[PDB]
Amino acid sequence: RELVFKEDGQEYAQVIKMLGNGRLEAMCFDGVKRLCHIRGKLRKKVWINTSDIILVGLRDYQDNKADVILKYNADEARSLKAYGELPEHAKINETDTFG
RNA sequence: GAAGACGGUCGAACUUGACUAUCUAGAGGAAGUAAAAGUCGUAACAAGGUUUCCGUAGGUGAACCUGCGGAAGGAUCAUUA
Repeated sequence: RELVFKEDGQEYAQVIKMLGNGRLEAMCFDGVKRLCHIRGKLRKKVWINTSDIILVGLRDYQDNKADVILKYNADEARSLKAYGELPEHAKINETDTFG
């Protein structure tokens, strides 16, 4: 509904391996692998898929854990990409809902 | 009557070896437990769709199946001269 951007302690990541036990692996836009955690509103109200644009929170004393906040589906994700936040090597690969 | 010496006894300890109680690393690999969403299939609970279970043996990705002998914790307390 609204375009909210990243802040201090938050960034964007791409889901690489979709696991169980309410956690997943996401590749952050800084160049490090992290074990993210599914938020309490993100278990069943929304469904997180692979290769999607998500909001990932930083951890200030350990640097191998994270947690996920939001999810951008198609148009706000491509509008955020048009603004410029990521290295251009990463590929969207047309992330949206299929038919 | 001192130092010293042979022999005997008690005897700490040393060197060559074995046994030995506990702790700390260890490639390799099989296990158990706690995690809201991974994959395959549906074994069990209603006759769960092949009734379940026990002992033994073989089989197969996985739950699992089959042969032999028992149990009712069975869906039968009973089927007529």
